[PDB]
Amino acid sequence: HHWGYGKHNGPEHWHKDFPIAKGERQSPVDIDTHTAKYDPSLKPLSVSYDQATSLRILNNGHAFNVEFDDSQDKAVLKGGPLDGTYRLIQFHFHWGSLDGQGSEHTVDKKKYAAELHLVHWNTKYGDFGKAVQQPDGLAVLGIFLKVGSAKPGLQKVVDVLDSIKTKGKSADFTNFDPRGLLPESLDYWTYPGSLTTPPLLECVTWIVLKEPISVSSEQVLKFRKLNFNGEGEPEELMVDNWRPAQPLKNRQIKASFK
Ligand SMILES: C[C@H](CNC(=O)c1ccc(S(N)(=O)=O)cc1)Cn1ccc2ccccc21
Ligand SMILES: [Hg+2]
Ligand SMILES: [Zn+2]
Repeated sequence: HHWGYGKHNGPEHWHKDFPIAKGERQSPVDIDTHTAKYDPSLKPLSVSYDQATSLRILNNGHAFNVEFDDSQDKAVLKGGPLDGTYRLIQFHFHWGSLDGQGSEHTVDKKKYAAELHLVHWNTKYGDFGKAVQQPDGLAVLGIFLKVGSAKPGLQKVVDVLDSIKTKGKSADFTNFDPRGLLPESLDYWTYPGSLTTPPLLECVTWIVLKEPISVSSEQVLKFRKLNFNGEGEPEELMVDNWRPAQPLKNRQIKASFK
């Protein structure tokens, strides 16, 4: 009854309602660094988030999303392996119950504490719903989170989590700058894939950053206090909302560095 990350409705059961789960370009995948091909024709990423307008934070039952105003080219991603402009629509995280797990993508089999996904859609398609019907409709920027020192810029997200504890709750979230979540270097790996949660549409160009960001134990602890359940229902902590690495099949992971 509806998908989730539990024993009875987790990733291994998703294929029953979403056949694309066993597709040819499914994500996430394991990044074998010795097998990725350095492609010198890849251009540098162009992240322009100076005019980004955040609006709301919401607990949707499987993660929390910070939504942005995408009615205009306010925050965009260009360059790299991309053709055209992609607008930021929302960002969310995947994390674990323990510090040694939580990321969806892995590097040489290494799992990180969590993973940030900044979701963008190709402006050529007019709206998000149209973009998901195209093989190059989405671009998701993935950033790994390692446990260590606190990340100043993530604290604002951490503070409001108390007001969106259960499924369905949302809170106004204005003036948040997503530039505070970026690592120092923009070196990345790229490959064609899919959304990592149902409907699992194979419409994504994945751009995974080599350099992870550090967050304090206390910061990730707060993510773990959220609920999958709605107000009133029995409590199920929102942890381990990540999908296991999928088969690479006939794809190649290119690297923008050597
Ligand atoms: C998928 C969409 C809501 N889900 C996502 O946007 C989404 C984005 C990124 C990831 S991840 N973790 O890979 O980065 C997972 C889910 C709903 N939706 C489905 C069809 C559809 C059509 C029009 C409007 C909304 C629609
Ligand atoms: Hg698609
Ligand atoms: Zn995600």
